[PDB]
Amino acid sequence: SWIERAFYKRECVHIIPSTKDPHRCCCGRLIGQHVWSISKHTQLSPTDAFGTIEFQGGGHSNKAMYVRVSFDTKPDLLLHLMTKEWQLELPKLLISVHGGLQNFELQPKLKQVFGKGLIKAAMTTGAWIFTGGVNTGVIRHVGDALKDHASKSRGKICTIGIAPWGIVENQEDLIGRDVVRPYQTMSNPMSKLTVLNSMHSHFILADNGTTGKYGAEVKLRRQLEKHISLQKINTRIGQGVPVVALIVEGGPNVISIVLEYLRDTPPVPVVVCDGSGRASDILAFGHKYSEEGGLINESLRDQLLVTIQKTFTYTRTQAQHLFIILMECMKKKELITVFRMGSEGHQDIDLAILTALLKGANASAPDQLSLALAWNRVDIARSQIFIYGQQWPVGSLEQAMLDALVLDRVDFVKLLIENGVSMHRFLTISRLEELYNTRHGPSNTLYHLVRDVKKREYPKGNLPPDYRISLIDIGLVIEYLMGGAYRCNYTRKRFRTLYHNLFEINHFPFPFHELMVWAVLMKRQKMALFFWQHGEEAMAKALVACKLCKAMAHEASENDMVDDISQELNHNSRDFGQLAVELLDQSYKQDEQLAMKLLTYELKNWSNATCLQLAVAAKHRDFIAHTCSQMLLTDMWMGRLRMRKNSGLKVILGILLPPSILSLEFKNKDDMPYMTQALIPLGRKIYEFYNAPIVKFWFYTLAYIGYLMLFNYIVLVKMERWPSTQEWIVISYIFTLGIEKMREILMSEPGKLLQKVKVWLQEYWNVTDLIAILLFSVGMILRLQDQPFRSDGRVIYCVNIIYWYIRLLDIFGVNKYLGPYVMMIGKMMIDMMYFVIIMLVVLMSFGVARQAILFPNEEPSWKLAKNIFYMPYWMIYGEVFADQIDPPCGQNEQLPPCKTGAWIVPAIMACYLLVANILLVNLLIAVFNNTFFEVKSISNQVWKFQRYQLIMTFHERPVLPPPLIIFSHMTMIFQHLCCRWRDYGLKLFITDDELKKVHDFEEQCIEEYFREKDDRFNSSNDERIRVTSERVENMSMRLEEVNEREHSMKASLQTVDIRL
Amino acid sequence: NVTDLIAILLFSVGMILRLQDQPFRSDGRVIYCVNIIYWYIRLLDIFGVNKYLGPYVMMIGKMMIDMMYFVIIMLVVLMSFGVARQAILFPNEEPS
Amino acid sequence: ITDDELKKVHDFEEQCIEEYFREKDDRFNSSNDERIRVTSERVENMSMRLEEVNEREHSMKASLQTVDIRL
Ligand SMILES: CC(C)CCC[C@@H](C)[C@H]1CC[C@H]2[C@@H]3CC=C4C[C@@H](OC(=O)CCC(=O)O)CC[C@]4(C)[C@H]3CC[C@]12C
Ligand SMILES: CC(C)CCC[C@@H](C)[C@H]1CC[C@H]2[C@@H]3CC=C4C[C@@H](OC(=O)CCC(=O)O)CC[C@]4(C)[C@H]3CC[C@]12C
Ligand SMILES: CC(C)CCC[C@@H](C)[C@H]1CC[C@H]2[C@@H]3CC=C4C[C@@H](OC(=O)CCC(=O)O)CC[C@]4(C)[C@H]3CC[C@]12C
Ligand SMILES: CC(C)CCC[C@@H](C)[C@H]1CC[C@H]2[C@@H]3CC=C4C[C@@H](OC(=O)CCC(=O)O)CC[C@]4(C)[C@H]3CC[C@]12C
Ligand SMILES: CC(C)CCC[C@@H](C)[C@H]1CC[C@H]2[C@@H]3CC=C4C[C@@H](OC(=O)CCC(=O)O)CC[C@]4(C)[C@H]3CC[C@]12C
Ligand SMILES: CC(C)CCC[C@@H](C)[C@H]1CC[C@H]2[C@@H]3CC=C4C[C@@H](OC(=O)CCC(=O)O)CC[C@]4(C)[C@H]3CC[C@]12C
Ligand SMILES: CC(C)CCC[C@@H](C)[C@H]1CC[C@H]2[C@@H]3CC=C4C[C@@H](OC(=O)CCC(=O)O)CC[C@]4(C)[C@H]3CC[C@]12C
Ligand SMILES: CC(C)CCC[C@@H](C)[C@H]1CC[C@H]2[C@@H]3CC=C4C[C@@H](OC(=O)CCC(=O)O)CC[C@]4(C)[C@H]3CC[C@]12C
Ligand SMILES: CC(C)CCC[C@@H](C)[C@H]1CC[C@H]2[C@@H]3CC=C4C[C@@H](OC(=O)CCC(=O)O)CC[C@]4(C)[C@H]3CC[C@]12C
Repeated sequence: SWIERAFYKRECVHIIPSTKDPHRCCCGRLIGQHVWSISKHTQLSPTDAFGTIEFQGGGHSNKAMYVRVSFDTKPDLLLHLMTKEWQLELPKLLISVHGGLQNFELQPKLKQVFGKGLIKAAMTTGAWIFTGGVNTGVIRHVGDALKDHASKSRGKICTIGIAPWGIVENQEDLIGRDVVRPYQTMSNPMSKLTVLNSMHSHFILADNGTTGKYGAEVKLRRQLEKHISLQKINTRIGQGVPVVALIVEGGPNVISIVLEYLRDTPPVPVVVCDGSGRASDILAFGHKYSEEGGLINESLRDQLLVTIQKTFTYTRTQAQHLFIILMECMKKKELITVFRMGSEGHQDIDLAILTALLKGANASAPDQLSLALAWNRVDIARSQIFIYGQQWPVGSLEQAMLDALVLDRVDFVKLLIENGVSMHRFLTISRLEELYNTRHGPSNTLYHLVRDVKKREYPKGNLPPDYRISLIDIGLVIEYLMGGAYRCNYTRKRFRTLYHNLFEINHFPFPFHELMVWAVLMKRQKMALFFWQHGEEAMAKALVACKLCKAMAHEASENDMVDDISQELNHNSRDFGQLAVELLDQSYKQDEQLAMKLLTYELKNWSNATCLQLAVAAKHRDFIAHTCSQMLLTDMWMGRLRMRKNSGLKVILGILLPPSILSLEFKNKDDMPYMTQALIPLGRKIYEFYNAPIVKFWFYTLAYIGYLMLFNYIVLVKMERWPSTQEWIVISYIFTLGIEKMREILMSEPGKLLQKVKVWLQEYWNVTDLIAILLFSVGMILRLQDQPFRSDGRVIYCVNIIYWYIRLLDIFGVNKYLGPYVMMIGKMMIDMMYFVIIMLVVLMSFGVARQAILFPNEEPSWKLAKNIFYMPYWMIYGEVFADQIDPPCGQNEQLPPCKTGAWIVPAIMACYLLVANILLVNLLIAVFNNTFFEVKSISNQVWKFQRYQLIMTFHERPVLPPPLIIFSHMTMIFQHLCCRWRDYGLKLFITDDELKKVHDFEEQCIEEYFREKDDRFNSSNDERIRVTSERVENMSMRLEEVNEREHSMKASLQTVDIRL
Repeated sequence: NVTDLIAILLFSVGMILRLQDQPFRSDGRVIYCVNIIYWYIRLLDIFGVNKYLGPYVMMIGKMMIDMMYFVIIMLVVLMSFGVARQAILFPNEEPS
Repeated sequence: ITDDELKKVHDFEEQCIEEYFREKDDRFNSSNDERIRVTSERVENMSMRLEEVNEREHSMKASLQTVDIRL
């Protein structure tokens, strides 16, 4: 409704002057067909012709919006229509295509080159194409180019055409108000009126009142182009949008339009094409034969006059006037870029167009760089802005670096860095908070994270819209997303002190770390992959990025956001994990010991952590299952012991015989010092042996086996009123194990006790241990009383011995073959459960039927439910109860009489036994068999992942086994009281030179991986085939041109031989 | 649906036999036991809704044909051994 | 649905149809077999055209030799 109330229209209410034809008025319409003010006396009214046009026919179906406007309307209102009602963003480039209104045909290769150029130019910059609207001549060529574009590309080219309203065929067909109107692409050759072009996007059909006459649109199009060019571009460096003027063929008027474009403030560059003919060819012949602009000698002046008089069929004075207008154009010869087919005329439309825009702007190179940044054309920037000898202002390159960063232009970062711009000198604290607070580029979820951590920190709520996200808030986001005891460098007291005292000290020592974190947080994947290559600590950066992407994917799924976001962040997490795995593979291929040093050393920039800890916290199964991590974990397992030959027996012999300890080959003092917080050799050997995790595990295993044997003795032998010595040892083991599990609860990661309890009950073995310890205390309390509670305590003791015998599988989980077997059993338990369900259905059907037939007169008693399940369950395991299948009855051998329907019981027994024993057992065999391989590979990888958890658990465990652990517990309470009265991991703590060689080894591995990946991509079959096919294409077109030039040279040689 | 119709007709026959006196009441009880076999089997319709139990049930239905062919070959071998054992160990038998 | 929702549903269907069709065309044109066939055929036309170019080059060399002999 706004279009009718804002735009106006004019209709022909005149005195009907006949002039030549009595029906034809001044407006050209029929004399009875009626219903500027000079001789038309036109009246103004709201519009009645606007909406959408459905182009019926002409191949592809395409919808184009349209509106009928007055020719005298102000262009700001029209612009506002395009920006608001048609939802068109402000273009980064305006193209004005002018040419002859008569239809013409060009060369096929010229038409193909011009069409491909116009399509690519309007695609890559997102331009607006301004045509004549109707389907005549150059606009017909533009429509054919857009037809080829619709036939082979994803683009929607905004190709707004402006035509007069009076000349378009079927004017009554386009009458409506926000109504879709079908249109016919057929044009009657008898009618002088022409149809609109089918492949246009918008129409600004302008009515001056007259019909069948031009000139109603040129002024309006010119003021709209000017008004667009006064609008500032989004770079906000101080320039408007650039305007180019493409000229194909043309008539006598297009020289005047070229003059009007050149003699304008600001000037507009003009690109012409050669080979079409008419005004373009005379412009080209003027441009090549021009010398110093307007300095044209007499002979080519007369040649230009005779070509104007011959091609344009003009008189002598008309040709002289056109030559005067030509010279007035040629005064500004620098603005005209002439494209020539073949030769060295840029071999392309678009290089000519874009460099014409570049030197028509004629500004400083920062303005040119901001233009190329807005157009997303790194190729033209590299080829012409960054040419040799280009002067650059101080500080402009860093401003363009910032602008390329905030707009997500990765290749522009690459070009600016290659040019020389360095992150160390560019990155400041202020620039990075500006980067975190940008609004350009793709969408992101970071405002939700900062809102959640602000709600959690100060329980406010929703942030203000004009909120500047500080780096402290970003640090809190890293703390929450990483989880655990991670402490980001922003939240430390040093950076908060620097932030309070300031809002090379403000420069970042590792700027690529901050750029990596910024890129992953604001969901810019290509930027993060670019920043991963550059800088040190690549594997740490990859694992941190993997954890960040996984945890933001989880948080986005938790806040009920778009699921496509969560899928993309999971894909980014899997990509960063795959990078980390390939880096580990490269480091393992180069040097094993440097790879372990890379995996183990403390990362001061990542909360004092370890690459192994970061991989475990990211739950990266493939990282720990890699051979290098497995051998590092094996080295961590043996502690300070070389050994590594017939393991198990030597450490058992050392535990049982203490003088066997000193006959062992111990490791060096500084061979691989994995530490948590950074007679004498005999004592050092004793202390180094007894703190090894393998030694602690075997001591724990021997104590558990001895306790299990004592429990077996106290349940098999009878017990007296008071417990024996063996039962006291078993009770002591249970109590000290419970105290040890309580100490594991208290020495955990969270602060609030319910969170520690929840994170400790997240393991199934811990909750079953707690249930067993409570069951033992209940049974012991019942046993210490008199009868009949002592037998109940004995029964609870038997249930507990079932549990501890099952818990031997925890000890069995350490072996390389038994552990995967155990979790494989755990995987097959689900298929067992489904089998148990179907067995349950069939079993109770047979049980209910058998019991209800064979026992008709029964009272309500719970023995019926027992008889339901009793014999049919044992029928599965080879006991069919053959004496009770069909006993002889109703005869004398006096037997009791036959129950009615007792013969049914063997028949349904036969059906039940067949179904159960032959169907469901064999089906469960099939389910166990066909899911074995996936389950087996998964259990192997999961066991190799949980080796780390086992090693850390046994390293953090006390030296003494549980039955003697009360002495070590008293040692820690005494030490804790002494520390009160007066960092969980195994890092290496290298020096600075070792850090230097580790970093250089990491850079060598990064370059090796990257351009080995490039070598594999370049030597693959698909890439070779594609490359060969494309070079065959260029070869065939060039050889066709060579054949044409060879024919021309043969004709010239024949003429020269005929002459001489 | 056809098994449901057969079961409902069987229940009405058994209930009609049960509402009389002896010996038809025991026959109605026997028909009730055959029907409880059927409804216990028809729990698999409710089980067909779960994402894992449903495919399991129709998978069982697919393997029933291979069971039938096994039952045929077992039937041939089983009656060969049964006829041979009974006809050797019991030479003097009346038609029964 | 209403009529406007029918309109956006129909336009979404047309977008999906064009996406499927000329993505299928892109997959057909970037496949290895089609590339190999295209390269072989353009090598055929290239070889016959280069044989014609060699014949015309021999004729042009003979004409240039005759013109040099004349002058
Ligand atoms: C390190 C692992 C692999 C083995 C450690 C366990 C054994 C050294 C323990 C566990 C069970 C113990 C037995 C449990 C019960 C008894 C009965 C006990 O006899 C009595 O209690 C009645 C007579 C008396 O009081 O001496 C004599 C010791 C003995 C054989 C114990 C001997 C030592 C055993 C074999
Ligand atoms: C640390 C635990 C988990 C296993 C370690 C094994 C041994 C240190 C234990 C297990 C069985 C124990 C034996 C179990 C029973 C007895 C009988 C016991 O006889 C008496 O006490 C008789 C006199 C009395 O009735 O008081 C003397 C200790 C002895 C040999 C124990 C000595 C220590 C043994 C060998
Ligand atoms: C004396 C009678 C009552 C026999 C006892 C039978 C059950 C109480 C036991 C026998 C085998 C046990 C299972 C053997 C192996 C495993 C894998 C293990 O689980 C894991 O290692 C976790 C990983 C995973 O589940 O895959 C411990 C649970 C489970 C299912 C056990 C659960 C308890 C089970 C079913
Ligand atoms: C479908 C399959 C995989 C599982 C279904 C079978 C079980 C649920 C059944 C089969 C045997 C049943 C047991 C058979 C006998 C008894 C003894 C009964 O105790 C008595 O009768 C008291 C002592 C007596 O009177 O002799 C209590 C139920 C119980 C444990 C039954 C509990 C249910 C059991 C374990
Ligand atoms: C108490 C005694 C007599 C045991 C009863 C034995 C049979 C009457 C039952 C036991 C298992 C049943 C089968 C379990 C599973 C299926 C699949 C289900 O069929 C479908 O879901 C249709 C699709 C398909 O057939 O694959 C119902 C029929 C069938 C063959 C059942 C037919 C009846 C069976 C053979
Ligand atoms: C789909 C499947 C899982 C259904 C399984 C149903 C049966 C196994 C249950 C359901 C109702 C139960 C009955 C509910 C009530 C009683 C009465 C009860 O009587 C007494 O305890 C005596 C009363 C007294 O003297 O206090 C004996 C068990 C019994 C027959 C139960 C036996 C087992 C039944 C038949
Ligand atoms: C669902 C699957 C995965 C697990 C199987 C669960 C049930 C089939 C079991 C678990 C608990 C069992 C019940 C536990 C205790 C009893 C009491 C028991 O009573 C007696 O034996 C009374 C003594 C007598 O008179 O003999 C009869 C069986 C019954 C109902 C059991 C029937 C079978 C039940 C329901
Ligand atoms: C090849 C396999 C898969 C199937 C072949 C086996 C069945 C067809 C057989 C095996 C057991 C047979 C049953 C064994 C015993 C009897 C009891 C019989 O009734 C009596 O003898 C009346 C009571 C009495 O005299 O004790 C009726 C036949 C029947 C149901 C038989 C019917 C045929 C059955 C089910
Ligand atoms: C290829 C396979 C499937 C062939 C299987 C053949 C046998 C299982 C059948 C076929 C003929 C049957 C016999 C046909 C006739 C009789 C007489 C019949 O006698 C009576 O009923 C008594 C007569 C009266 O007093 O009324 C007892 C069963 C019997 C032996 C049948 C027993 C079972 C037989 C041997």
